[PDB]
This record gives sequence, C-alpha cells and structure tokens, in this order.
Amino acid sequence: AQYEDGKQYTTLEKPVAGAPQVLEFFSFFCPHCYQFEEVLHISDNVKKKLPEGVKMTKYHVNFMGGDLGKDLTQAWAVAMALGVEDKVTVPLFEGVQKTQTIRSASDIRDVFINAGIKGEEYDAAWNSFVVKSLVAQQEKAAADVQLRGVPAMFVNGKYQLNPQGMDTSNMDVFVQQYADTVKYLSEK
Repeated sequence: AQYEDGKQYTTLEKPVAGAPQVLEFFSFFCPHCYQFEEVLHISDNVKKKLPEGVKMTKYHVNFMGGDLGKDLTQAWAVAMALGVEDKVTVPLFEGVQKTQTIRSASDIRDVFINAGIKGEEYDAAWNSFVVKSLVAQQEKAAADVQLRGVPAMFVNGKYQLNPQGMDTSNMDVFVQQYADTVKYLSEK
C-alpha cells in the first residue's frame, strides 16, 4: 500500500479505548520537540488538515529533566487550565533549550508573568485541584501507551506516528507527509 503499518506509523498491540482523537506528547527538554514546535509547526499543520469535528490534545511528560521536568508538566497543566498555551510554549522552549534561563519553578513562573498572566492568577492555578487532575490526566495518558519517547503522536488510541520513516531532505515535505499521515489515520 502507500501507507503501511510499520512504515509511516505503527499499530499499538494494546489499543487505548476512549483516548483523545489526536494525542501529542512532548517535553520542553526534548530537542526534536523544539524543532516540531518552532521550526516545523507540526501541531498546527496537522490541525489545518484534520477533518471537522476532531479535537487535538497535547500533553507534557515527566521522564525528561527530573525535578524540573515534573514542574514543567504541572506548568503545562496551568497553561491548559488558563488557556495560555500559545503564549508560553515558545518562551518555555527557548528558556529551557536556547537561553537556558529556566532552572527552577520560579523561573518557569517568570515566563508566565512576562507573558502577562498575573502572579496571583498563576499561583492560584498552580495550587488548584483542577490543575492536580490535569497533571493526572497527562500522566495517565502517557501511562496508557507505554510512552518512553517524545515527540509522539497517537491517533484514536490505536496508531502511533513514525517520523523515522519519512524523507527529511526537505522540511516542508516532511511536515506535509506527517500531517497527511495523521489525516489518513484519522479517516481509517
């Protein structure tokens, strides 16, 4: 076929019922994740090709960067709860990997402050049980698919994107193949 199991994607041995339609995992410590976000804009190009009615989910993971890694998962929960993903994603990536000015939870907090979220608003969220359960959701979703690496994308709890099996000589052609594959899997 043109799209082959084990080629542009893999199938999960143990499918995850009730899973989000399109589910993406990343870490602010993850070098290909930085690329996916700032250079390739994967999430956004996938969204542009997805049918109508399909929702897109993105979760942070704990297994990179130890204690800070976990702080970043809680901070990503804060971002989701406040709806400010699009204002903190870039400065978090840059703060962790480019300038390396993020070294503590307080430095993560500074990014939200500078992005205009109120200190008050941030700290209340950070400590909120809504954010607790939002952290739980991120962990459970990652726990459900034996996730040991990022970036990762899963479609309908059954298919996992396989970017290793796509041409990378051109960055734009790679992105479209990726997105087209998500669309194919979505319609499957």
